[PDB]
Amino acid sequence: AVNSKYHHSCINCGGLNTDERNERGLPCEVCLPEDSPSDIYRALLERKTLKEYRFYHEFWNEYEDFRSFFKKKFGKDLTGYQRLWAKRIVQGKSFTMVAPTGVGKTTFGMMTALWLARKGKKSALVFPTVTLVKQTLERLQKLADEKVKIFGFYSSMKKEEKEKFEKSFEEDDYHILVFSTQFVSKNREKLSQKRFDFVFVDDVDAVLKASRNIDTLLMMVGIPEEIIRKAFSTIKQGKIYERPKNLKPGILVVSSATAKPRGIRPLLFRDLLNFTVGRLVSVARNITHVRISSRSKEKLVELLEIFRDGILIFAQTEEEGKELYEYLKRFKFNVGETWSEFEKNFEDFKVGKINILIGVQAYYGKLTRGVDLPERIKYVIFWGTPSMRFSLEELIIPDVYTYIQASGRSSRILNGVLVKGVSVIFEEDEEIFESLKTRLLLIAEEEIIEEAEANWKELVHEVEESRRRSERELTDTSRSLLIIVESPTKAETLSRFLGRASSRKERNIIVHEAVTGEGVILFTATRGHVYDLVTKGGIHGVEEENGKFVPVYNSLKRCRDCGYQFTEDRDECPVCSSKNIDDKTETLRALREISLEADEILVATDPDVEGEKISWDVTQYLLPSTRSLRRIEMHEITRYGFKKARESVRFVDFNLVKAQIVRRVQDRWIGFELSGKLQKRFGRSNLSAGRVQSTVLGWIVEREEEYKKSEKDFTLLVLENGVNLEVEGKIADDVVTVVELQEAEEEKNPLPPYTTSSALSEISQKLRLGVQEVMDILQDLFEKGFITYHRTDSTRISLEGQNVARTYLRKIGKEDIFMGRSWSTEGAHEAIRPVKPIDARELEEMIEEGLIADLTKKHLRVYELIFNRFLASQSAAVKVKKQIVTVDVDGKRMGIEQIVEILRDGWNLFVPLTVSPRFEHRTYKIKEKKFYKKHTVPLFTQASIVEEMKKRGIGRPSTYAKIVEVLFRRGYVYEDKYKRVRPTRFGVMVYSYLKERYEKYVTEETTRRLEEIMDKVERGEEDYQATLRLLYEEIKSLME
Ligand SMILES: [Cl-]
Ligand SMILES: [Zn+2]
Ligand SMILES: [Zn+2]
Ligand SMILES: [Zn+2]
Repeated sequence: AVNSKYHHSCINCGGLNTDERNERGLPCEVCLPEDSPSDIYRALLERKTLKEYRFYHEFWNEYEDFRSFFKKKFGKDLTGYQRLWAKRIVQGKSFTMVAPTGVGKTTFGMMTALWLARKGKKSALVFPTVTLVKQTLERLQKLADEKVKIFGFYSSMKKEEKEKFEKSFEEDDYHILVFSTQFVSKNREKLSQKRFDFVFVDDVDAVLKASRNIDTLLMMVGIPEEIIRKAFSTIKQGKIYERPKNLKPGILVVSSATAKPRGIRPLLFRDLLNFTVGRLVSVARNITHVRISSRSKEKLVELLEIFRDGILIFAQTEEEGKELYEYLKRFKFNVGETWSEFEKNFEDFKVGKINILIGVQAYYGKLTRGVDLPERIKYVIFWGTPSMRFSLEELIIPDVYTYIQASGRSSRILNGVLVKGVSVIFEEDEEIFESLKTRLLLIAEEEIIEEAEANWKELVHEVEESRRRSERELTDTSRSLLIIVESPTKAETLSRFLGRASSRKERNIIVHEAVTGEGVILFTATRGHVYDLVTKGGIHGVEEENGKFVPVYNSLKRCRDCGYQFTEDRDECPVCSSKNIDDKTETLRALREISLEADEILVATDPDVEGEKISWDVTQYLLPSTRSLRRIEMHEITRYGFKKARESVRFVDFNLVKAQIVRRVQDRWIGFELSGKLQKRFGRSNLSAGRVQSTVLGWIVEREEEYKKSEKDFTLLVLENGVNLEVEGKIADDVVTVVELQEAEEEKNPLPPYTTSSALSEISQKLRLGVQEVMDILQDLFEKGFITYHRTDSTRISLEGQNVARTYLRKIGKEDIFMGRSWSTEGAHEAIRPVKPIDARELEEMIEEGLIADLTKKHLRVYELIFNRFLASQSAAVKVKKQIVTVDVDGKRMGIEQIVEILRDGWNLFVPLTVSPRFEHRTYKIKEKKFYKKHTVPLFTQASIVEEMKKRGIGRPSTYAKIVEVLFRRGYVYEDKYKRVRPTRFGVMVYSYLKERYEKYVTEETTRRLEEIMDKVERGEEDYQATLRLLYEEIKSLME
């Protein structure tokens, strides 16, 4: 622990508790002074301080009682899915059962109703078919005790049985009612006035047919009509409804959704019960993609003699399908078609009378999408790449989405085992194949291998082994995993490759649920930081106890209207008085309640110092609720990044946390003290936000004097059939004589890949953009899974990055110029590089075509520079011929070096290498003399300041862009026509006051030394408390 305090972290009183006790899982000193109690609940009870821990105590008791009852009557323990479902039942929550198909769904809801019946609560079970009503009734009465009241309603009942159901209904003398969806459709008003405690529906599509059916269920769980009218008016208006907290609804559970609720009516569940009817887009796929370079039927015949059984063939058009169906019928293949007798032929394929089925590639074709039997469909073959027609031209592009659907029919989660499938493409067109490969890489991150690198025997052995493992009864391994990030955009990228099935609205945040082979995966976004230092108390929010400093933190509040952020516990914004506050206290409370339901929790913030501090704040808060907390750092937001991050799962690195604390303290103490001294002088407030800001302003102010001092003389000479020459001073002669000419060969190496500083400088200069916007574009590209982590100080490139470079060069047929370079061996992160072998031109094509739609042209250009920078670093050295020409101008000898030829290509393909006209050993005439003055020391630009900051050891990748932009926001600097930064009159006299009284606390030497100290703290090489002592004495000198 880092010995800090948080203002709402106590799990029992909701008040202030220290860092250490939360880590140990204990309440604050006020609630329970004992460090090591036998039981926290009993100790709180004895001291008569038991306020909120009673809820968790009853929650675990209720869940354990539920699970105990399940094992007693079912005989088995709760699976991972049913473990999460049970933890929500005892909490009174309503949800959608997000899981693969199986008998575990109906059995759980049947067991849940029995458990509620044992508590005296009444339940209702709805089934699509009257047959399912009878079977579940049979399962109930076999297991239910004789005391339990179970009644049913279907069409073929006894006359006495129908009357005994109704009579038990009107007298309210029942515990479980088991009727079909037809009963709900025909008895809306009869159920509309009764309030049940649990409703289980097996088919959601029977209810989606009528909006009245949705309202009937909401009436059944105890929602007033006055609430429905306001909610329906809000959603039809396009907004989100807020519930009355005093409402006590029932429990609604949905089993499986075919996910076709086009109407707005299902969205009423999201606003009225905080759960989403799931559009189960399952991304759990394991498919090998192989391309065969021709459409030779002989190879197809040979391939089918290997695959033998369970084969689908997709033709582009019906005529091609008819030809293939006839061709394989003349040959002795058991084949069937789908375009005429779809129903009969597919059933023959299911049972085994047909080995091969032929269809047509439609985006939502019945064979392409409307079939689901992976246990039989093992191999999918495409007789041509599926394609679409894009815009009004005849331009033909691959239909990647149709390919993903058709190939996906061979792989899904079946009986808890994710089966393996094979997709084979017969494509003669190389360019169409290349277009599909990158499209599949962007969406599915799945490669396509060539024919010569595929072992058919091993692949089919893998296919049959996986299915034979799925068909036998499996031992459950499912776990419920929680993923916590801080950025909403990162969560959206996660939902694209994990697959958003359902979504829950938990107080201030939204939690999405997805199906994976390991079980259920939950993920949510924090929307920024959770804690920050309090403004008042002690030394500007830092207390002192036992000679050590304790930082005090409180939850962040962000006003949604004006955006002002503050830490004080206030109902309204202190600047604009609005009450539309993004309150992180509710975010923390939501995470604590989620931590109860999940088996495992992983914090996945950014992999830097700022992200690590956020991770510890969340983990220490969530520790009193669950002990299953760990940390993962993702360097790319992709499937590969998530897998690699989980493989390096670890605990919280406290050295990173302490580095953040000392960095924030330095800005707080130095800034507040300088702001106060500047407050009295120049009137305004918050004029200084750290030591680094003052130092950089000093560079800009003093640059004006030395820029003017450095004015030397130059003369522009344009020579006939030659380049322009800049010579010093006034040149009188009109003839330039070449006296020496040497021509040489060299191998020019490329520039290293981008770091945060180098990317900020080069991109800002070339795109005429400020360094703050470039940083934001870098952040978006990383958060959307296009580049590696953008806050980096290293040029290190891993073998995987080199592997990406080789893959692209192999694609473009220029594999020969590949040259793997690891660059630096030092560095926490890699350099800024693309994560997939896609260049900006292909990205722009898929943006113009709409495969992706949230990248602006500024994002494209920034990505283009990064991609070219990285591949230049991975390309072979360029061979060039140059010349060293010595010329005499006015008796002055001047040597010029210029590249004249490019003998061998290399990284010059990605970064252009300028050549110059060849020089001869003769005299040259001057056409024009452009006389002008240029200063030896040029002024500052935004790119140059960042470049100057790193070379001087000032600033960090997390601060470079921030430091520059703060000067503009304070009005200390401006930009002229040529985008040079220039100090304002206010900025000069602000720096003038500091440089004349407080140079010791502002000077560059102090800034660099403190930065190196804090970097040593980050590595754990210097003491955390000692560093704070040094900061205290420095500010205490000027405090008076
Ligand atoms: Cl065969
Ligand atoms: Zn307490
Ligand atoms: Zn053969
Ligand atoms: Zn406000």
